[PDB]
Amino acid sequence: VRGFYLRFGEGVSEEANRRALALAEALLRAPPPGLLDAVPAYGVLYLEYDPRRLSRGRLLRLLKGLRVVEIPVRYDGEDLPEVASRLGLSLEAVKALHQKPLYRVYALGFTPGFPFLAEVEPALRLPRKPHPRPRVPAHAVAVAGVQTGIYPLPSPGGWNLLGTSLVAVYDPHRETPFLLRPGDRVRFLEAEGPTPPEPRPLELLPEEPRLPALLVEEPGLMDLVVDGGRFLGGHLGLARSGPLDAPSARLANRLVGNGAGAPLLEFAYKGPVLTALRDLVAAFAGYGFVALLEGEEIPPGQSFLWPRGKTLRFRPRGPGVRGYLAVAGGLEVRPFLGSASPDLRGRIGRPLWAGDVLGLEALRPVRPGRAFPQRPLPEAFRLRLLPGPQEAFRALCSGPFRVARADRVGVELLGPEVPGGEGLSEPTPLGGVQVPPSGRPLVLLADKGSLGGYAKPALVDPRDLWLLGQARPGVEIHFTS
Repeated sequence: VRGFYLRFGEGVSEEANRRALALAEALLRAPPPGLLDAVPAYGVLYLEYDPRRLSRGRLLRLLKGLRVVEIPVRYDGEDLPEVASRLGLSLEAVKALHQKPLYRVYALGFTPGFPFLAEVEPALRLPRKPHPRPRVPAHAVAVAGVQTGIYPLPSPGGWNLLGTSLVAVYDPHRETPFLLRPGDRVRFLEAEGPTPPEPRPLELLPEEPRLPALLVEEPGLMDLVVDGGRFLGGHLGLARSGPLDAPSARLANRLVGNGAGAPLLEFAYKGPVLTALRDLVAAFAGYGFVALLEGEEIPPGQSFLWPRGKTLRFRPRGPGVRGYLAVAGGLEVRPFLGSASPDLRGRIGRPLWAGDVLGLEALRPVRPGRAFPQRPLPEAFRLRLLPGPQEAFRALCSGPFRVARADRVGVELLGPEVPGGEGLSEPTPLGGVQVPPSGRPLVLLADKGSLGGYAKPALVDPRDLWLLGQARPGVEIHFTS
């Protein structure tokens, strides 16, 4: 799975952005099979695709011949006085200036539904903060230089906070989840009223499934049901998601006769405790755990009969941190925008709870006892690097790094100093190695944010991204060309 950019003009340019947005819509309105994402942001359009199904030449030749929204706002931002005095204006002036232009969405989805709007009037243009707040509250309306934005949900931020949107831009429970879409025009107007609530997570599995399969006795650390992933959502800020270690997910399903993206269960560090509500055939793959069905150990990479009333358990036996459980027929799921995978940033899906009842989608007649020798998890990960959209290579390949933090969003590395940078947000590539100006390098994974400001000198080869799905704090990593 390759991915590439088409750039039409540097900086925040209306013409260049119209050009990028135009092509994005042309593809999204009629997506050729093989297109994974088309994400516009200012003068840049990012295209992610499968070369098996869709060639780059095909995709390029397609491109060769390829709404005003009111935002009511209470202007009581914590920075409003500061911004006024810093710019030599009154409160009234900043409020008038901010309401004047008909803005437009140059980029969308720093978090799901988060619009980057421009242009702010010259007199109101003011640089970002030196240090960002770790938590900017939901619905905050802030400005930074030529831009203005709306925080659909809580996140960190150093933009100058001017007020609060009296309408929630993002809400997945709503009939139309995203109030704003790329290219839309926005007018702000001063209003009075309550701050709207944050949406709470949208559940992707039915509470009472039609074919109860297993009861969650005890939950693991974070058990997430996942399918192939969510596609053609990056332009809204929706993550690809899916299994963090795809090869293992596939094996688990493959063994129980399921398709490629049959909803299965991913768990990390601590697995769940599950009791079959009926006779099942399931399979366990992944690393870090050993399965135990009523005492008897079940090694990973083989399917097995799971009788009614018996309890399955997972016991750590490392290294590796992430394991998958697949059941014959797949799990029943209510999909959101085409996928059962979660986006915990966008509050789509949730970790399994105690008392949850998962169900079969279909009654697939399969015989248990299929087995396949899983590729072993190597002691040290020798990850391959590809050229990123941004000298830097040498820094990464020079020596051994060590995994500090590591989750579904990305793997944080500490080791040799690597030169970074920052600019306008652009769509985050597949397996990109993100290097800030001053900060640890961060390899971005399935739950990464759609847009990113920090430089991406390299990409991890997509055939090596599974290793980072089994990354544990302390694991050593070596980069090579």
